[PDB]
Amino acid sequence: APDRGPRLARLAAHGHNPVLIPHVEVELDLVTDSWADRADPWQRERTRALADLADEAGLTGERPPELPWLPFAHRFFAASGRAAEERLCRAWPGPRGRVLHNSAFPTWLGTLVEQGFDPSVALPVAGAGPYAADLDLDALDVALDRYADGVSFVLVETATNAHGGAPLSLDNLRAVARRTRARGVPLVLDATRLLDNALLVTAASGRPAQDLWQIAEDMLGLAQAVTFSLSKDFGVDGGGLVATTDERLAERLTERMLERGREPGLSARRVLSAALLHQESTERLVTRRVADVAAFRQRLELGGVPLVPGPTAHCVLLDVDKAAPGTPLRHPVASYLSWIYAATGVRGGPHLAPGVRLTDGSEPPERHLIRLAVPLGMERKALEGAADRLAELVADPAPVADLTEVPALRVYHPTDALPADIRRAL
Amino acid sequence: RGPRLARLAAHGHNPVLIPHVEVELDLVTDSWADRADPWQRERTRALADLADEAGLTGERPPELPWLPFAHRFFAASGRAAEERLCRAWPGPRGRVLHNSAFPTWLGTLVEQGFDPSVALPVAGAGPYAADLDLDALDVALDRYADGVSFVLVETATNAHGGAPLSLDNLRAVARRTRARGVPLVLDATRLLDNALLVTAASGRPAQDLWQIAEDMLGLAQAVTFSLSKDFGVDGGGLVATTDERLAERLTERMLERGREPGLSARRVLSAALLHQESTERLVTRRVADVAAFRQRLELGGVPLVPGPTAHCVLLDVDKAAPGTPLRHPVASYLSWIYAATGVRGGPHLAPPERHLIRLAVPLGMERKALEGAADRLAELVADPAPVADLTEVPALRVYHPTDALPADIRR
Ligand SMILES: [K+]
Ligand SMILES: [K+]
Ligand SMILES: [K+]
Ligand SMILES: [K+]
Ligand SMILES: [K+]
Ligand SMILES: [K+]
Repeated sequence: APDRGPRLARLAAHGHNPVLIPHVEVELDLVTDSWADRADPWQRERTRALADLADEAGLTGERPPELPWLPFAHRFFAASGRAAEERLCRAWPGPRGRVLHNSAFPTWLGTLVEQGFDPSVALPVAGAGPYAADLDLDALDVALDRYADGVSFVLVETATNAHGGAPLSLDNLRAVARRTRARGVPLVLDATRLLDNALLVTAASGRPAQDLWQIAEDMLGLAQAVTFSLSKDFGVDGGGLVATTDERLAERLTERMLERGREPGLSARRVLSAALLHQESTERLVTRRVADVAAFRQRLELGGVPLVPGPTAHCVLLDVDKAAPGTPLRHPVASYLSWIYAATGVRGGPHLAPGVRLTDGSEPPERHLIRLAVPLGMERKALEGAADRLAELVADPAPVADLTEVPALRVYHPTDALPADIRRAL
Repeated sequence: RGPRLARLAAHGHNPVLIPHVEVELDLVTDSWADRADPWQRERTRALADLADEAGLTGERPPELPWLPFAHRFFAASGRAAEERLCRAWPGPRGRVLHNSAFPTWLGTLVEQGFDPSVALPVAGAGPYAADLDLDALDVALDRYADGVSFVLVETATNAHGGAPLSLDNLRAVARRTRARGVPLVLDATRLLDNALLVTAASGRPAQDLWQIAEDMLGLAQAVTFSLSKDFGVDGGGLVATTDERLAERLTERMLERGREPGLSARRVLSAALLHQESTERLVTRRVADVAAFRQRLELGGVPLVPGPTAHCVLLDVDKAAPGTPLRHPVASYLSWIYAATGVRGGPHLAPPERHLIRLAVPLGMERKALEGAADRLAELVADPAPVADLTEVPALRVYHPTDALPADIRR
């Protein structure tokens, strides 16, 4: 990869943490699939296409359209997924107790605490196999019943990011919903990547990709409320959605919208409306992304890059402990992220622990994992080139530079070239 | 600028930590023992040729017309020479009064049982700003009567920015030490530069520096040199004395522990001390190049401590970066200078607190390199952009740019 020198200067300007480099300066950004954090060239053409569709259908943008695949009478736009989470949590009518979740996205956890809920109980998952994100149904039973009458809702994120985008099966989600329904506990989905999960289920069942909508509607129908970040599956530059069957929750969501107004802006809402309605292009984009994740995975695995096994929706997890086996690094993920970026121009991000305790309250052993995420619209050829460079890097015998942290957005410095007294101090 | 920023970040945002060979223009020191500039190899070859032609043995420093000492000893470095002198000292060990001598002396004196806690003040202004305050010297000699092992004077004193002491002042100092029977020791590492500055101030030709140097050296009972500042050699030191008892102890220790540095180096040192013509040429050029560097910096509006000086200029950070506040002004400005210009200076903290950067010029450097450096420094001073603030990460500190630190990490 050319231009190592400029990348080393970029690392130096950003505390040797490639996550802090501006997206537009990164050669191949795989830190996130969120279009809200990206400005790739294909995003402009997509906005133009959706704005044209909005004009042709006379979409107003006033409120979310009725959608054949979304079985909810009460639908609300938000500025982002995390704003949609805030709207739901603020509007929640019932008493505020625990929220049991399958290691939900970190934006949820702060919002839940701020709004008076207790998200300290994370639900464990299968952790291996074809549906590695399946909830452990016995542990779900234990938590629901431990905390009988003290659980506000169960929150399930499909294609769970904390579990590397592994899918949960429709059978598993129906089993979760039988348990919540039996107890009168609401089920809430974080459906940001539910279409990718629905596609993975169709594919594991030997079914055409176009069946994803049937499975998706089945999954959505199990929930009493859902939230979406729209910028992961729907090819839009930002935006969120809340939907519910619960009349009381809907009343409170509506009254808050009256106090504060609708978000995002009208032109953006017309584009979100077009995206939600135009199933053919959401289907196209999602199917290609999942397929290109699998192609990227295969190119990596056949090049000897060790990965957490799939299948997965939107990303692969590179296992640094296996990729750099004899290299004792003080901060393995941080050092390897900087090393990958310097050598290849590919930017990944750190993958945090799911935060699920063992039987005895202990923490599971530490994992050193890098997430490489694939946005809708990315070219397979770019990913195959990236996999080839990553495989060359893993095959290279040079030692990885051992970064020291200044006591995902931490700052580091190399210790190699400093005096012995200073380096020992640091 | 890109590659320099990467280099700065790999060395704790402290240009003093970068290896000398990786610095574009190194002005951190004039010492050849800390440098490997291209001209050094050719100089060594020329001196080795001279040693061969003259059949020098390297066994002892040669007799020199300007060095009035019968007892002369090589050492591995200036600081080793200081150690040899202090270890051999036969007299009772008490206070050493010094004119803010080089830091290697202070540690060596303490380790050898001497007390260097009393520094002698200097004039600070006037024709010779580094001249010793003679009334203060008298007070100190009377206050510490019978408890002073020696008075230590460093010419062209680095702590005072390389300003010269006059021959008249050194004679007045030595008359006072003689009157009390207290030996005078000189750190003569840059005595030749001091002698040249005195010839200039007296309207005398530069070739008279050897006569002034001999006049100065002849006042002292013992002298030490780091040879790598004035003699165009890659390392080495010299101790000399008139004192028979000190000489016997230096000799005894040399017989127990052996001569230093190695023989080949000692022959090159001997050739350098003997070949006055090239030392005169290099020292005269260096002092003149400092003066030219100074003038060009002045022409560009770069604020400097006034001269004339031997081996360096002191850049005044308080005047060069007036305006918004820096937690570590010298460190931030050193980083700023290096990033923008490729010039590496060093901190000068020698004696309300002054923020000064030392830009030192080794023998052999080209004037065109200095004039280019001054022009780049002039442009940097003319730049209105605020200097990036640095935060220290807990001498020779490591830093991180303050704006890059999250609020948690800062606290
Ligand atoms: K993101
Ligand atoms: K847009
Ligand atoms: K967002
Ligand atoms: K250089
Ligand atoms: K040399
Ligand atoms: K001679």
